[PDB]
Amino acid sequence: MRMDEFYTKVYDAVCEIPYGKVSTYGEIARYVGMPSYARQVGQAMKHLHPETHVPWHRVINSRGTISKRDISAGEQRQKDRLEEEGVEIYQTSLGEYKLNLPEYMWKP
DNA sequence: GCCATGACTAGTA
DNA sequence: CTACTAGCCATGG
Repeated sequence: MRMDEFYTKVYDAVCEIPYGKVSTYGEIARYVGMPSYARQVGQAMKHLHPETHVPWHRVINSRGTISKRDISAGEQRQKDRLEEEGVEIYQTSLGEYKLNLPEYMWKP
């Protein structure tokens, strides 16, 4: 499986995530038939162009929190987007954006 | 080949 | 709950 195919399938899957719901890097990786490619799913989101209509903001980590980038802008950009879709985000003693996974998890 | 990087994760302490 | 691990694997130099 070429990587250009992987990116396309990941993007396909992410576009399926319904407005107001979220999924997981690991889930999308399993959904497209590549259980060990959680990190690569992360790459796929990163490599996206900013003007994309792919809802990358709907893909969080298995712990139900927003992953931290090298910078801090992307993280913040995801929270704002999610809140704009009605997702209730709450912060942490450690300053981690977190949500109720079972409540917002997209279950195919 | 090497190695460092990095939007990950199930497991363990 | 947090923190740190091994396993993980494409990417770029």
